[PDB]
Amino acid sequence: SVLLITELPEDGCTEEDVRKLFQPFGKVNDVLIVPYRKEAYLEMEFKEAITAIMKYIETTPLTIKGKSVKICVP
Repeated sequence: SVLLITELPEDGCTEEDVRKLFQPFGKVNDVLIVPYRKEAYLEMEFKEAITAIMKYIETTPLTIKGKSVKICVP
């Protein structure tokens, strides 16, 4: 349901940023951003987009502003 991405760009993280990157995978409702730790929390609508994100990362890392970020599960 909920994903965590860490190691965000030191300058260039918005709630809209994270949405744009992950929208092609599913319906994103709530996105929560805390810049103090350079991380954010996306709340995915269905559990199937989660397996879709994860199976994609085993070959190509997701990149925002050119920096690849690290995705973490509960």
